[PDB]
Amino acid sequence: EKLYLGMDFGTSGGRFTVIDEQGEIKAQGKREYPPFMKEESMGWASSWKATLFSLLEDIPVTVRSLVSSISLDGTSATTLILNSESGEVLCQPYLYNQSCPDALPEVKSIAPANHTVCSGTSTLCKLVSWWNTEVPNRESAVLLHQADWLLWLLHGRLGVSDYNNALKVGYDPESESYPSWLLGQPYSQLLPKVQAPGTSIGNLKESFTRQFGFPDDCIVCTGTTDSIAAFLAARATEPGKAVTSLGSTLAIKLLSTKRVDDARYGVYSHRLDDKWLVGGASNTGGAILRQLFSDEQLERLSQEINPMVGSPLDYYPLQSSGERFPIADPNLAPRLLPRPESDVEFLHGILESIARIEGKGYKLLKELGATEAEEVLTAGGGAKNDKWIKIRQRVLGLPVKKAVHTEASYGASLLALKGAKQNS
Ligand SMILES: Nc1ncnc2c1ncn2[C@@H]1O[C@H](COP(=O)(O)OP(=O)(O)O)[C@@H](O)[C@H]1O
Repeated sequence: EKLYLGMDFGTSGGRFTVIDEQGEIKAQGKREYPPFMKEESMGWASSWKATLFSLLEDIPVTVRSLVSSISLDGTSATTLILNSESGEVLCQPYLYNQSCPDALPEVKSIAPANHTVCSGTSTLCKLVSWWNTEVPNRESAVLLHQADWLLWLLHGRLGVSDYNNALKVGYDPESESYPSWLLGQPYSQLLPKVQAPGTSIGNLKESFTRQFGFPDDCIVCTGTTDSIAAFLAARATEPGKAVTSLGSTLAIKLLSTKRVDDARYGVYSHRLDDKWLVGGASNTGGAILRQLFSDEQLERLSQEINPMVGSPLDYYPLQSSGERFPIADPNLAPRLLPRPESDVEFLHGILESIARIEGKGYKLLKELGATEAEEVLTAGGGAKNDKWIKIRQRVLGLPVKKAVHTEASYGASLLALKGAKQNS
């Protein structure tokens, strides 16, 4: 009977998924963000709010009437500043990939060496940059991440975030606190309270129950970031489970009982339930595949590969030099020689070599302290290549399969379900 709504506010549009408690999808949809008015000080946020209302309307009314819990994900370090009394968004949002290099020396002066906040795109750099513009009445402002802000439109209790969204402002999910080096600064007064992802905040506002026909007891739960929501969609929750994304770049995520952070390799941990999600990403993968072969060619050529035979070719497939993970070398050369005359042999070498890099990545995470990988689920454009699944199973020496779901909005709907179950 009861259903669970997840939404995903990504880089270009919004998506939703509604599930039952067994994870069966009852409704799903997508919308591109609409334009915003040039003069609108909310900027993109006005578009995001429009998309929230459009997505809600797109849910069939019979489905809305059963939705018991709502959660949503947004993009990492997309930062809004609001007045606490009026709710007015005080400036155009600082987007996930926007940088505030002006603030970075100040952040490096207060934060531990190589802390994740010490990057110009971090939420903290954005906060410090905004603070230092000396807006009148800045002491009455509050910071919200994109997901927090969209959820606050639904529940009307200002100022709450989650362990994942808050990592890039300096929140420590291991101690479940903001550290003293951050609390010692006056802009810390803008920081939101922080709860676990997928926990209840409060009931859905009456305006939404009245307008859209949600039940009066529908709750709204904290969310997460889009990258983590997409991982959650794989429904893997035990230490040693991993997801490889075979996308334009090769990104791996490993669930661990042990926290792992290493700036040499750009390795970072997020908290998930009572465990740690450990991630790293390589510049190999789909972008170099696409430079060499169309999608149609990859499918056709892969048909000719015998995935149980190893390629003798040692490649490091890259479009240009440089790697951070699993090799920390900004000058690391692409290696695609020798190139055999057979495109099938060439492709086999590339796919096998990317599997070696994937394996090397999981080995590194383990040597840095993570729970050793036991099973690898696969997402991204490369997941549909069953020959490559088999190549990877052989090279990794671990069971490999397709993740059953990979949409962030599906992962957000699992957080809605988590929060409902905890709330009952
Ligand atoms: N059969 C295939 N085998 C391996 N890779 C593939 C295959 N088909 C498409 N791709 C690769 O998938 C990449 C796109 O992956 P995707 O996860 O959809 O993209 P993005 O990272 O941009 O979100 C492309 O670079 C493409 O080369």
